[PDB]
Amino acid sequence: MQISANQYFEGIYAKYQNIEDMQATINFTLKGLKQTGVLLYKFPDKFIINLDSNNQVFVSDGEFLTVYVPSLGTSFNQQLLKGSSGGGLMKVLNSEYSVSYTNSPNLEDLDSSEPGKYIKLTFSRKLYKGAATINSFIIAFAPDGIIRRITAFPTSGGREIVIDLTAVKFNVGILDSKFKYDPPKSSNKVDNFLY
Ligand SMILES: CCCCCCCCCCCCCCCCCC(=O)O
Repeated sequence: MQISANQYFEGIYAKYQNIEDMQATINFTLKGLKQTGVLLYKFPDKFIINLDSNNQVFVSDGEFLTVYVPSLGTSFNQQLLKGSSGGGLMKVLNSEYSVSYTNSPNLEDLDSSEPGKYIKLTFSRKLYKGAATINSFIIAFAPDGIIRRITAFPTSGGREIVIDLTAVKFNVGILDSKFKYDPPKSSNKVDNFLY
């Protein structure tokens, strides 16, 4: 009912404040390649991605993104979003970016401003909170606040990172001991090998 982008995002933010975890089929593009697997997100700020097409594993504690390369016996980590104060996707969007409707307040196609089923929000970095390696996101929401696509625009001007989430399910269960989300002691720090 004439809802502004900020009001719409308040509802999204509040929804995700009351969810314990998320499982999703994930497709994402990095370094010119499509990766495909399963995302498990432990709110507010932890996740693991197990890939289908190779044995690599991506883990984030909200500060570092670690990539395990088991065929080599080691792992590599970079900052998830250098410049950010972290705290998970929603906190970052809510505190370090200003939100607007990408095209309109109306329901649109994922790809165009034609009619479709999605609300699309643009998050533009507040540079008075510091520069970051990602200066904007465009996020498409399906009608129950479910994320369908996150497009991340590197500040470098490199290729956009397109993240497609499907088969989204909430509160599947992830025992707190199951997973270690920070880089292991043996991990190798690398500057920005992904974005
Ligand atoms: C809820 C969906 C998030 C999953 C994104 C992982 C995709 C792998 C490539 C990463 C590039 C994008 C960085 C996004 C930063 C998000 C901040 C956070 O989740 O704490």
